[PDB]
Amino acid sequence: GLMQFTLPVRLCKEIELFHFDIGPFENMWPGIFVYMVHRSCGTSCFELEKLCRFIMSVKKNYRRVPYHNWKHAVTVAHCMYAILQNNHTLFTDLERKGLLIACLCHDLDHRGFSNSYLQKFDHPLAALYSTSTMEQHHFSQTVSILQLEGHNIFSTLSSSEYEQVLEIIRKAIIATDLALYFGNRKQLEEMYQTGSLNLNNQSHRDRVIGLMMTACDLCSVTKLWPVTKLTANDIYAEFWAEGDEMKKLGIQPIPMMDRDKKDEVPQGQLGFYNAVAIPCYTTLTQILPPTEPLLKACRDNLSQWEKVIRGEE
Ligand SMILES: Cc1nc2c(N3CCCC3)cc(Cl)nn2c1C
Ligand SMILES: [Mg+2]
Ligand SMILES: [Zn+2]
Repeated sequence: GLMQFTLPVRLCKEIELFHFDIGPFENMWPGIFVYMVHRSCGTSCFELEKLCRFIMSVKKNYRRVPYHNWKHAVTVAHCMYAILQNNHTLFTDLERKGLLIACLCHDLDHRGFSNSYLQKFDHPLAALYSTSTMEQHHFSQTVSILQLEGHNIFSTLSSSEYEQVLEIIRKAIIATDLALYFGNRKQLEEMYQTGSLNLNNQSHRDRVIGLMMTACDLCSVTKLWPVTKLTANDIYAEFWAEGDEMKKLGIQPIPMMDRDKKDEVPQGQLGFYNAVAIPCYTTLTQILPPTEPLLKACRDNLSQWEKVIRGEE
């Protein structure tokens, strides 16, 4: 009951910042996450014994893939923590509870392949879920782990609070399907620019939580350049594997996923920052002003990719 998780001084300080890297010590990530829940939500949102057993089951159900791994899960959860801490009063007791869990769980049991690859390979998951294939599977894995004995961290909620939190987590996880991001952001642009945007409108909150999830999910583009650059390796290692598997199915993969076209990476980062990242953190900063650091870091790293092309690194 009186057991405050504390971190070494540098982490204690650095963790509050958007650009925090959680480090190479796997065995500290669970304590980083519990620390984040306690400061975000309260020391009493969750029975500690249930929380810990949930975290270790979630961890076990992430695979040893180069990017879509347990490190990713905790990285996206920490970005959500930074957003929630710099916007204290805008979110309910339940949204704070559900969104960190949503982020930790958001890529559960990912195999390192796009929804696109499942559809062309004709994976059973693509017959069970026609759109947002992996994302419906991720949510489905969350519920499975929540129903393991001694793993219901939401046990103390009412019947209707429990249903509310599982619906926050479902929409939060579906929103990480980047196919849905584009429309979601355009609608948020329009609504904020005409003044229609209203945070008491539940369907408007949903869109804003949706955009936060894209932002946290893409947060590797908002790090110090050496972190961004080294994560890009892990990211491309999956794409090139998936490209290999597309070729095995007798299909030329998009150049992004083609490991013969490594030369084109810097320009592909350009495309991505201009088409996806900058628009994402631009619209997010308009809706949620204290998140500007994400936009500024994203801009700084775009500038760093421009420099790679110009042969200045
Ligand atoms: C975080 C991040 N995500 C991507 C990404 N995708 C998002 C998921 C599907 C495509 C594409 C590219 Cl080219 N870079 N990139 C980065 C840096
Ligand atoms: Mg995903
Ligand atoms: Zn993700």
